[PDB]
Amino acid sequence: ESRLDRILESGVLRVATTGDYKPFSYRTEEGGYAGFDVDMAQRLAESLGAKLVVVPTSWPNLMRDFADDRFDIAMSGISINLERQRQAYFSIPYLRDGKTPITLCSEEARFQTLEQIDQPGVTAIVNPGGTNEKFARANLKKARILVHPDNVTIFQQIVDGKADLMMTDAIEARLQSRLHPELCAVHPQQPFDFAEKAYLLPRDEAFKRYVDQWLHIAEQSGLLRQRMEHWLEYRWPTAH
Amino acid sequence: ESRLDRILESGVLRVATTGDYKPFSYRTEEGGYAGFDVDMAQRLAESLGAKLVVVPTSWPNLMRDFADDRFDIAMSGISINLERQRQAYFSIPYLRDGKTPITLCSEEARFQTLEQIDQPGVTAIVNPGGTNEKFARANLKKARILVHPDNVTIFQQIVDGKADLMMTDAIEARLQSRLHPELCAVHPQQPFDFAEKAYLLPRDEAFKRYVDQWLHIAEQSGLLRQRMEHWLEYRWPTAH
Amino acid sequence: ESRLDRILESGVLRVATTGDYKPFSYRTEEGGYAGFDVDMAQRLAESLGAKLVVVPTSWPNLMRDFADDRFDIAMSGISINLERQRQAYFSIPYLRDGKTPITLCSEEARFQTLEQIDQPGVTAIVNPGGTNEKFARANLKKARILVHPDNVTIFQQIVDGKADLMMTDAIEARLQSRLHPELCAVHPQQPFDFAEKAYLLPRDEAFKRYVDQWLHIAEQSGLLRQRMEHWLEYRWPTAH
Repeated sequence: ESRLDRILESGVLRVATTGDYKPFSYRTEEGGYAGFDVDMAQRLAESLGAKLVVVPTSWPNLMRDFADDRFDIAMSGISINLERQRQAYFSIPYLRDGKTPITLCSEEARFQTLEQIDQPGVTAIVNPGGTNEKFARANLKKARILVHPDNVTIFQQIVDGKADLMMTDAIEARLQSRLHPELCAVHPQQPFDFAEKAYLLPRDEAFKRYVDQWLHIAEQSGLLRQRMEHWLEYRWPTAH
Repeated sequence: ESRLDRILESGVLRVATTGDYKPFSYRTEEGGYAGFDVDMAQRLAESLGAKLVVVPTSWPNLMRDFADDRFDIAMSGISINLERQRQAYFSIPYLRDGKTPITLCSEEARFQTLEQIDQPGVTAIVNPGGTNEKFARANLKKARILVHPDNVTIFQQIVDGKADLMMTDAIEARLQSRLHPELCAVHPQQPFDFAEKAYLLPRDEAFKRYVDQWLHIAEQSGLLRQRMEHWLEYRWPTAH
Repeated sequence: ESRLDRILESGVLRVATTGDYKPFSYRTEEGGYAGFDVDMAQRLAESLGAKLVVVPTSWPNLMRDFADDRFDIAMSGISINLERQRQAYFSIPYLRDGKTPITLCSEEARFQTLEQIDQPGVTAIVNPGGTNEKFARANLKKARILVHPDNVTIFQQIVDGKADLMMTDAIEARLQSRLHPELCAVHPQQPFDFAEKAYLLPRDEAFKRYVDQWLHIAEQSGLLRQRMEHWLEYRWPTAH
């Protein structure tokens, strides 16, 4: 009894995703999904002769959903952290990263360091329930933290000037600044902290070992990096 | 109950090997075995105060044998793949590689790309039941695929002109072209895909963890890369 | 029941340490413990909202203590080896190293190789029950091996001239020669063999997987390498 076997038998892979996080997972205005981790999710399902079932979830509900067993694996640009390690397993990482700022191109110079950023006159905007929030709350003792529930729309807020910056994964900062010409990803090559992206798993060795092997291959074949770039340069809508 | 404990108690390590794959495993005309993975198998058995029992197997029978529990571990130049990951575990890899062609030196230019190779007038020869076959069947929609049961002899077939080329592990192509002066390993530095060599294991965490530790040391001590070379430059017979 | 869950519930982490091994673990004359692995042990306990309980142990008693389940993890400059792998698990390593000699500066030239060192007129001193002893017994067929129970005081013995040299971890040789001006760490850059430092764990996947994640982060954040140095340059007493 590994759910690897459950799945193989089933011919069905329940994959949890949020659909608010380009380029990993966006819910099209059709109602279907699209993104890197979705792409990758398909490939995984293919490799097990499983049909891809996509289960919607949200950062706030991720771990309730996990504990309720509402899915087999979570693929949605999920940052590895220990708070999560407490209940769930994690694949090997597929992306090294860390939090870095995105801001108005013009204003760039003013938001290079936490030091600058943690000032009373400053507003950081973040989406709720994930490492973005957790990281802001943990680090901003002086500035204001604005919580914007819809992550898709969140970056327009900066364009619109409703906030000064967001500190998110350097990859997302890279992407949004493509989609919002106004915005500028702040030293993404050199993020403020270190964290990884990996897929959230149940505590199931045999399954982890598989997912790892699968992912490890993809990585080393260059397929990972390849599809990664694809989805970055992909012609997304700007919000919805 | 890990078979680590079974083995330690026993003082006996059943190692499955094919004996058709120089330089990892060849069965001498004596009936004894020789090769890298054999060498390495001994070392493993030594490390557990176990006696080395060598179990013969064949690519076609590998996973039947595995499921029948006809052995403790398989050491035989075994390519990590997911089809296998479905039932069995794998050690950490001990070699990177990928499939590349071997052909008559003279004919080299004609077989540089899959593109060239997948032509109706072409015969690829492969040994049955393994990644070589699986890869050919997967990639040759136009050419003829000849299945030659004995992998030791298989390369003479090309020398003899019973086939145009074989696509195998770049390391084997490298070796055979040493042993069959006529044959020529095609851009081994740049193989058509990526795959690793590792040892096939049962789903036993404690045992994997041990094997890994062992192998990880060997690797990092330089013993791995050392013995590896040894067996490559070793003076093999040509077929039997 | 992973003891990860036992611990989280408990709010208590039993960490085994010897307190005889600067810079990883020394028992102060103030009574407390201090060292890198202690530091790191705290951090681990913090990360699980656990209180740090330190369990004393000794190399001779380490694996007895382990099998008796007298602790949750062992953090004490513990060399990964297979003899141990037989019963216990190990975290990912946090340090590469290998055995090298420490001796009177004056006498250095005489103890460069095992070759020199395994002479009938020579006395090697080692602390009992660990890789230092195991390595000496394994390698010194000709010389005399003196077993000194207290590892803190052991290096004075050489200063005092009760032995010619000790062969220990190049990091410890590096440290003692700072603390005993008389002594000199012999080509620490090039140790006689290879081994890693890691934390000894029970056979508990979920817990290993956590510890690893924790340690992996610490490593990659630079916190590992940072605190490491701290404790090396730290102003230790000389014995007690």
